[PDB]
Amino acid sequence: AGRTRIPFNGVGTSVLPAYQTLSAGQYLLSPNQRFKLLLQGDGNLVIQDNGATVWVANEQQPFSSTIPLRNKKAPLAFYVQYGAFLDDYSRRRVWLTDNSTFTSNDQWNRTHLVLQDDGNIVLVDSLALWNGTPAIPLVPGAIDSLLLAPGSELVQGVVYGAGASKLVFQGDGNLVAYGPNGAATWNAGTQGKGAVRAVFQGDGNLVVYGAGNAVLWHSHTGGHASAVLRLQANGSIAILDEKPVWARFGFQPTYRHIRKINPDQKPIDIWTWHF
Ligand SMILES: OC[C@H]1O[C@H](O[C@H]2[C@@H](O)[C@H](O)[C@@H](CO)O[C@@H]2O)[C@@H](O)[C@@H](O)[C@@H]1O
Repeated sequence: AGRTRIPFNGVGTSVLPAYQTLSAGQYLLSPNQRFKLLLQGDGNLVIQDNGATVWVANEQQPFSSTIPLRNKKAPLAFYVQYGAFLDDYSRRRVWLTDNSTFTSNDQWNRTHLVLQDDGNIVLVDSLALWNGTPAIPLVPGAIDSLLLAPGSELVQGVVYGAGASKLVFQGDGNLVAYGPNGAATWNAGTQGKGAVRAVFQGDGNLVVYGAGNAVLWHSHTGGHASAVLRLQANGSIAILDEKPVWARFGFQPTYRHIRKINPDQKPIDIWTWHF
C-alpha cells in the first residue's frame, strides 16, 4: 500500500530524510554547528542558537496547523511525509506544516527537512540527478558549499574551492574533485585525451569536451535547466534538482523561491523567498 517509517539514525547531521522517525533526544545540527533542532522529552520541538532556544513549534508558527491527536498509543515523534508532523500526545496535538501545493505523489519520497546554516528549517523536494561520490554524505544547507549554476564554464587551471575541498579542470585535462585531506574523491578520467573545455551547461549537463567538440565525459544530466552543481567541503560532488516547499521563516506559499547570493553574484546553498 505505502511507505512505512524507519527510525532516524543521523543525529547531528543537517538533514531529516523522508519517512524517518525522529524521537526524543535526537537532533539535527546545521553544517556550521551553530543551530540545533531538538525534540525534547517534554514534547517540545525546539531550535537552539549556540545553545539558546530561539524557536518552539506551536500554533503561533505561520503556515502551520495544529489538530487533535486522539491516539493514546502514539509515541512522541517528529517526521516528514511531504509535510512535517509532530505527534505529541502529552498535549493531544499533531503540529504540522502547511506546505506549498504538491505537484506529484513522487514528492512524498523526495522531500526532506534541512536545518540550514542561517537557522531556517526548510522542507526541500530534492533529487540527486548525479552523485559522483556516493560514499560521501550529501550535506545541504552549508554556507561553505560551492554551487555552480547552469552555464558555468570551468576555466582550465582555476581552483574552485569549498572549504578545504576543490574542483579543478587540470592542466592534464582531467576534471577532479579533491577532498579535505588532499586526496581525489572523484575524477572524470579525461587526462591525456585532448580535453579543451569543461562546462556545466545551461541544460544541466556537466560535460568535458575534447578537440572538435568531441564528448570525452558527461554526467548524463541533460534536460534539467534548474539543476545545480554542488561541491561540498567534505569532498562530495553532485548535480541536484531541488526546490523548497516550506520554511519556518521567509517562506510564503505564493512567493518565488531563490537561493541567496554572495556579494559577487554567486549562489549559495541557502534558500530564501521573495515576491
Ligand atoms: O584520480 C585522480 C587523479 O587522476 C590522474 O592521476 C592518475 C594517474 O595518472 C596518476 O599518475 C596516479 C597516481 O599519481 O593517480 C591516478 O590514477 C591525474 O589527473 C591526477 O592529477 C588526479 O589527482
